[PDB]
Amino acid sequence: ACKSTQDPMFTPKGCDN
Repeated sequence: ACKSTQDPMFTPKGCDN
């Protein structure tokens, strides 16, 4: 259960893609 916040410093693959 990861937080959905897709930004340039965040990594989507492994958290929320």
